[PDB]
Amino acid sequence: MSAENEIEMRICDYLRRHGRSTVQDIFKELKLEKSTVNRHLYSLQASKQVFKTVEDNKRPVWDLVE
Repeated sequence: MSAENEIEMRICDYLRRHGRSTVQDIFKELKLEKSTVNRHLYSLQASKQVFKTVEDNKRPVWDLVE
């Protein structure tokens, strides 16, 4: 269990429990670094596991593809 897979799996599971979330909610409830979470969000987006939604006067939120 790669520690980078552990962070992505912890992240996916955060989104399962709470639904689409900002990078802020995520890194602070997983007690992780914002730059850590951001890294693995784009990694997970690349491997098509999470996806990002943007909106006017709103923060981007991530949720699970599947």
